[PDB]
Amino acid sequence: MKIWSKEEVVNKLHEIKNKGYLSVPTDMFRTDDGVVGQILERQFGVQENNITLGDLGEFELKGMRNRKAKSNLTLFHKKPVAGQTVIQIFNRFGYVKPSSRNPEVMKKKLFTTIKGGRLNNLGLTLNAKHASEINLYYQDEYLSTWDLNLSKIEKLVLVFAETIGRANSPEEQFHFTKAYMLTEINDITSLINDGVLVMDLCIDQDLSKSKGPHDRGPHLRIPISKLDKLYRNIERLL
DNA sequence: AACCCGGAGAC
DNA sequence: CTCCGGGTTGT
Ligand SMILES: [Ca+2]
Ligand SMILES: [Ca+2]
Ligand SMILES: [Cl-]
Repeated sequence: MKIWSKEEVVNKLHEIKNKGYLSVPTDMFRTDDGVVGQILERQFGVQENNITLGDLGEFELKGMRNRKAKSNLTLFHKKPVAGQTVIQIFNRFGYVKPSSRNPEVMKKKLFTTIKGGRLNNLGLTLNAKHASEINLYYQDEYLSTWDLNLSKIEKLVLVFAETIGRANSPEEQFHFTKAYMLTEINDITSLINDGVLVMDLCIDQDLSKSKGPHDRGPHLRIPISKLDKLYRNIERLL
């Protein structure tokens, strides 16, 4: 694994911007929201996930399309350590509905954003006692507990891309034009409790093709507009 | 299995 | 806010 110096990241970010719009290789294309991230990784020579460390060594690398209305940033994924499993939560709270991409395919889905301070429409909420005890409740009923390790996101390099071409098409292209270094991470108990940090469940199942469920892992996420509540220091790199 | 890479529109 | 995907890695 290469450990990128801060200066090497800055230099590389300028080189990347200077390349203009980058294309999706034919063999990479898979009708995939995440392709912006795959393209950005390739530019940093990131060849596989590393279990211990952020992608760049000291920093975790994240790419995002610069949408006017911007989806949350996914920080990382983690299964609950105790209580109900994600498949058990899916069994109970999932709902049957056509695929949003392909209306002719019937799915069972649980795509839900769960947060502290409020019950969502499915009755789900979070509370945290410590960072290693984040609990999922359905109403006043305890379900599960997460023990989250924040180590990999202590420092981020977040890079925004402009796009041309249809979203998730083979012709989609990406110009990385802005980037930020985020550091001095805050304790997350209050951020969970106050609904700044959220947890998305992203499980579905292709019933039409008689397939098993696909649990994409509980996603810890945060709106881009609230990054200043998670990190005390945000520095423009590009 | 349990992580990885990320999205949309309504009001 | 409700609601939404594509993968590989580890057993
Ligand atoms: Ca990674
Ligand atoms: Ca990354
Ligand atoms: Cl689980």
